[PDB]
Amino acid sequence: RKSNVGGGGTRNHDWWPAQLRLNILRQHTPVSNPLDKDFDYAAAFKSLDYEGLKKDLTKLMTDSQDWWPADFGHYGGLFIRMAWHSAGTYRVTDGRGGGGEGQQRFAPLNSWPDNVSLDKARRLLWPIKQKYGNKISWSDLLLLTGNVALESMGFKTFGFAGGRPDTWEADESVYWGAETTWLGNEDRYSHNRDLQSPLASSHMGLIYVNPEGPDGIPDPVASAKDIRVTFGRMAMNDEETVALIAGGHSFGKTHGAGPTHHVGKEPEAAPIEHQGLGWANSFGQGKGPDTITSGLEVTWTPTPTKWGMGYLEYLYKFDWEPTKSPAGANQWVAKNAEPTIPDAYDPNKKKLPTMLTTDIALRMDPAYDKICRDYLANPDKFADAFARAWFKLLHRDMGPRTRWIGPEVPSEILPWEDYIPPVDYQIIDDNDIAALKKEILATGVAPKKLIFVAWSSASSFRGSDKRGGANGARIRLAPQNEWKVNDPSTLREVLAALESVQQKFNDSSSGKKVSLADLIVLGGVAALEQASGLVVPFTPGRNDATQEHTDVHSFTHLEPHADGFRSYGKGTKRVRTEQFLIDRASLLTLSAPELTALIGGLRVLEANYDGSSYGVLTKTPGKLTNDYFVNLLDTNTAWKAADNEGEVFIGYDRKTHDKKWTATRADLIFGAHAELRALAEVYAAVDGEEKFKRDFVAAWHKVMNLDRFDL
Amino acid sequence: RKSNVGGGGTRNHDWWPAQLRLNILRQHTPVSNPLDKDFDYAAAFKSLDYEGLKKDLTKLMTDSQDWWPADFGHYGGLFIRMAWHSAGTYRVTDGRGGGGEGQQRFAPLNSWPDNVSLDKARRLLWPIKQKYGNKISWSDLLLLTGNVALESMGFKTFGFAGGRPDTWEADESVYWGAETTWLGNEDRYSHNRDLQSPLASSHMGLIYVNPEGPDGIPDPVASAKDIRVTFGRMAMNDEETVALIAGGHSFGKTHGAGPTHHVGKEPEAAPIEHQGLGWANSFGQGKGPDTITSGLEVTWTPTPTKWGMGYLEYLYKFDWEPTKSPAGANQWVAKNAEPTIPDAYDPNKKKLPTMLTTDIALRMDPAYDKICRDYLANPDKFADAFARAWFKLLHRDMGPRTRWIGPEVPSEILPWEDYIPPVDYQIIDDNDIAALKKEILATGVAPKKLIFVAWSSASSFRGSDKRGGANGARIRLAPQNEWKVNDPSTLREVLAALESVQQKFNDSSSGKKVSLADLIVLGGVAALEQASGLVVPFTPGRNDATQEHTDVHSFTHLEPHADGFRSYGKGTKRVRTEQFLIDRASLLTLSAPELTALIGGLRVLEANYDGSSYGVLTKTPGKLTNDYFVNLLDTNTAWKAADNEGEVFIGYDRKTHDKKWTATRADLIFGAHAELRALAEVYAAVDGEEKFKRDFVAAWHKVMNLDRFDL
Ligand code: HEM
Ligand code: HEM
Ligand SMILES: [K+]
Ligand SMILES: [K+]
Repeated sequence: RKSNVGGGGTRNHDWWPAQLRLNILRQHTPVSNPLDKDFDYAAAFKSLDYEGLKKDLTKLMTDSQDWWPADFGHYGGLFIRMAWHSAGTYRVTDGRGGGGEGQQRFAPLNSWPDNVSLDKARRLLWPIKQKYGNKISWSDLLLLTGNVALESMGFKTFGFAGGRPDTWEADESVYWGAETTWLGNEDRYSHNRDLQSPLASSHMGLIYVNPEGPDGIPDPVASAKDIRVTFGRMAMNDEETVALIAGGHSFGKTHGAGPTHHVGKEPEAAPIEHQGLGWANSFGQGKGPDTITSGLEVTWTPTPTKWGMGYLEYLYKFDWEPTKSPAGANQWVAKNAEPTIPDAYDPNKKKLPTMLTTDIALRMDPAYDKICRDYLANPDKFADAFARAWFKLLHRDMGPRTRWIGPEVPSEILPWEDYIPPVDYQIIDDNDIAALKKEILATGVAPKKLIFVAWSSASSFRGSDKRGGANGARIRLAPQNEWKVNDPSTLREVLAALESVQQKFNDSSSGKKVSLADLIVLGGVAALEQASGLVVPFTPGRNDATQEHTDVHSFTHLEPHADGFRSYGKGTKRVRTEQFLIDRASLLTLSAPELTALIGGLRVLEANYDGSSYGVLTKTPGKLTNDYFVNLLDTNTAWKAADNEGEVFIGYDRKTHDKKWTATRADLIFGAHAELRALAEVYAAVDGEEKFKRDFVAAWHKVMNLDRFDL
Repeated sequence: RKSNVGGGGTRNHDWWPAQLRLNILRQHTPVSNPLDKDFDYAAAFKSLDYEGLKKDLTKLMTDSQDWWPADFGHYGGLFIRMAWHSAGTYRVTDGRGGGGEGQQRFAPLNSWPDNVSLDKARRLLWPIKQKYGNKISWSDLLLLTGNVALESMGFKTFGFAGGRPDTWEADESVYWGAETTWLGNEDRYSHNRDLQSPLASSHMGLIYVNPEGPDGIPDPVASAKDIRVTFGRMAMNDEETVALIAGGHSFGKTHGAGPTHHVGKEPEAAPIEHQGLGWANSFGQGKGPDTITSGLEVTWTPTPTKWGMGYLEYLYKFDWEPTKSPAGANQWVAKNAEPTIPDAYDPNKKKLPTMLTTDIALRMDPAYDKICRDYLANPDKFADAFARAWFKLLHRDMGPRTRWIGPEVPSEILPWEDYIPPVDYQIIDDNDIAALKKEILATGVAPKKLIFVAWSSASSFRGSDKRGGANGARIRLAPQNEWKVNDPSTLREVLAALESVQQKFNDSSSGKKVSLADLIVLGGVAALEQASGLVVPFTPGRNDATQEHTDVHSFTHLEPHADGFRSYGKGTKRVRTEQFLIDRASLLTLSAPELTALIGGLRVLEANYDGSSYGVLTKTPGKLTNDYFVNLLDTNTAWKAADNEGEVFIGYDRKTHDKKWTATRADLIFGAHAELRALAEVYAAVDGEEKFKRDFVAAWHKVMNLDRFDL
């Protein structure tokens, strides 16, 4: 804070709100990481006493600690929430969020309004995290603990893959909304509403929807529409939405034993003496039977520490009546019923059953209604589907099966995976590679295309959920075959040339074969050698995918609205074209220097979709040089907008005024922004030529392999 | 800006203004840097065509560019102003700011109200920067252009020294005040006020002082107070101060041909088309004879492009009257004077002698007054005074000679460089080291003392300007011997033991000799093994300093307010205790993992001044274990404050409730902060025992070698 010390004062974000920042290209550096330089987590995890650990959590499940006591002597209810919440922030839209980086430890997710009391949950595990050392990450353990909680209450699980490495910095690249007030929502919206992309929540500080109902209004069919969209954003359908909410609230209790005004400050504003614990409660004890968490006082089942079919049965057993909690919140009561649900602390005492508007949405919603009914008709199809949705939930952002590790990895290939079969033939060596480059260039396809269709294939990767890339060559499959930015016409010509080159090399020839995936990328490397005069690295082993394993609705999210690398699209009201470009480079895990080299080169090589003259700042296109940067930074050139929208520009001579260049904001920001201009200059110098060229080939080859977890 | 995408939305600094951030320990990493991993700038600068570059810069002086024309056919004064403004941010208070990391080209120094048109001056140097590749960096290129400018105009410089590497990110560890409005000053201050440490300027966005006068009030003796303190904070005394103002303002002019409403938006909020050129001016031609920078229309001497005495002669030839510039700013005109100075563009027009309020402050002040006369009565002294104080200005934030590269490095030693004479003797070999480690422990000085003192030597470093550290053993010289944080009673006992040991060895030996500085650092390593059972590295070659070469006045600024490492001091109203610890950590160039490992180890070895047991969380102290972390993260403990101010705390048995430990905010931040808690956890695992020890020994040596530029 503006404290007269290092770290204090007004900063650039204060003076220049609108200005572009390259922060997100500087995250998760080794400098912030404690572990040994050569430490590898996957190798460490594989050596974990995994069984030993599972037994210790089940021991913990009943090991009620006195500073945060166990409702019904069981922490399972507490630990299924923690993990629902770890994973439940994932959103398909941009693929950010999820449990995969253990960010719940950190702000803001540690101090969210929906994350009350999970700091204590998280703390109850420290004695185990301390026992198992580096072989278990917080990322993993927080989800595994959720799985052990179910198993220990008589619910069978579908499986569990580990291998999520821990992070050490709060992840600054996630857009949670612009509100600036918790629980707020007056912007993420503009019934009949449209939650803006990429958001998958109705309020700031909340996981999916509101339990009290929209804006806190107990209208369950209005709350149903919230749940269909938000869970839709998180990749979930209606069947899976019903299995999750039922199976979830089949265990547990809520904590609103009092007026919330009695709760204190969240972990990040809490006093230092509380050691990462916030929400200090003054209502009576503050913990145990007096706990105050969300303000609603509900318990859904007769057996909160044991699996059964209580939640659905009870929902279709009474008529429900809206009431209010002991803290003043919109909840539902049962029009009639001897206390069947038991108290958390009095064994003797029992109470009438009750519910949550959201839960009540499942009955009042036309569709859910039914699903809710097929599950009662089949208390099995529902045991299965919950485990299946539960595994999907926790591993939706991990990526390809290649990244999954552990004794309990499942063998059933699931539909949402984007599965690629592992190569079951002999891979191409050096002589076959050399022989294929020649054959690809010999077809007579213009090198510019090969290069364009190489990048389009590779550029799909978004390293956040790890989906997309050259592997599997889905570029030939829907929806990518008809994406406007892929140039379907040229996409198909190149692909047709590669199809023949393949049948030629696989045909009757014995032993080895080559995927269209390896050829698509190798065509690029073939073309790029010819154009750079340098050796370009190439790793084979990609395989081809089938449409079956290509969820056309899943992949439609990856299509970009704007793409600076390919000179596609324009900005919006709230986002400038340069803002997308960094958002894309962050997604491709590219550094700022990496980004700079890539644009300078892709341009000179004309990788512009449709094929326009934008930023092709060379008089010898198709030949890799640093002409782009020399020309960009030229002080004898000037730039005028050629459109009032301010998306296209025109470079002209300052003295003679003759026109020279067209360009897009994707091009001029490298002159305009100070820090990016500092990288342009290195490549634009007279010594910069050959260095840029190597860097381009490094950065090119990096992009080409982003999805190679099989290595 | 909070726009629906990666990069946007509300952040943790919005939700929690007061919350501690560790950004300043994740800076200047190598992921942001475009140069090869094997590039060494000092090596590249050594091979630069330095003379050839110099010729090209003289050629640049009189090579007017029609898009930003040269006043009087010479860009010299513009360039001097450039160089004075880059260097001009430096403050002794902490060492931050200055020319040393080329930080003018980045926000916010690039968009400061005091740096208008320095974007054009910078930009004018890009063809040259482009021609010398990376062999000449920006940091150095800006400063060297100042020297050549002077040399081109008949002035003999003292010397020049390169070796400054370039930065690639905006430096965010600098506090330039708390104001949120450009030129604001209400906060800094709180005719007889006090400018808060560590600022060295009167207004936010200005280099030192207001040219118009204190709050735009043309009051010469009030302006002189402002100048004294601001230049004293930037290390210059009155004799130097007067030489700098009188040297600079002996060349060129100022610019304010029209009202300042005619200038548009600074670069970081300028339009993209302008390409990081800001301050677009609608007045007339908007450049050349219609230039507007400050808004003052003054031209100091009759020869703006040739060194000579004009500045002081004219100041002392006429008597002055206040008037206003075409922009409406307070300047001064002479009474009864004939048009002597010349116009920058018309060679047949002349105007009246003009001056500035700050410049009038030099004749009015009775201290500055005399010095000006002294310089008027002695012209070759004034030259001397200026070339020295000019050299000082450009090389104050650079460090010790060892750092200073190039053909124009002076052979004469200056009174403020903090010179340590080179080692002219044979350094100790491993046999001597072993032998000497034994003779140090044989004195019977407690290891605690050897570890306290050894660290107190190293701890004094600062990367801001690279001053302090264990070389020279200035912990024995004033002021560091009388520093309360250094516990002077024990510092004496240690130093007396090492002096007799040094004597011994010393003379006893033949050909070889050992320095007191090395025996201090070597005391700690010999003590740290005994405590750890490991090998602690040691790099000899340090030498000792004499009081002569220790600038005490400058050294006072290095005394801490709070030392989190040694358990000293309390916060401030504006600054918490931990915030100092992070400021000091950054200044020591430590990563957050290095920081965490260092507290743990220092506490357990009882390295607390005076000897307080605050944070010594071990039942077996003097021994290196990870007991600090195990006992700080233990879930069965809780803390409460036990001081009249909440600095100290008491750890107690959450169950039995009896007292265990005493602690301080320096220690309780590793349990409070989410990010720092994550690092302490690594070292608190059962398999982090021997890992911690290593990392402590790696980082303890890292800190003991921060100032060893002789490598
Ligand atoms: C829109 C959907 C949902 C909403 C709005 C929601 C909201 C809530 C709220 C407010 C609580 C009370 C927790 C407290 O304050 O102490 C609760 C409890 C719980 N929810 Fe959900 N929930 C949803 C779906 C689910 C799902 C899908 C699962 C699991 C897959 C789940 C698992 C739990 C568990 C285990 C508890 C018990 C908390 C405890 O005992 O500490 N919920 N839920
Ligand atoms: C309190 C101290 C000083 C203040 C407040 C100050 C302020 C100013 C101002 C307002 C201008 C006019 C710039 C414009 O409007 O374009 C100016 C010009 C100039 N100052 Fe200073 N100055 C100070 C000291 C110095 C020093 C120490 C140097 C060099 C050692 C220097 C070098 C220059 C030069 C070269 C120019 C002319 C720039 C040109 O011709 O374009 N000044 N100064
Ligand atoms: K992720
Ligand atoms: K510096």
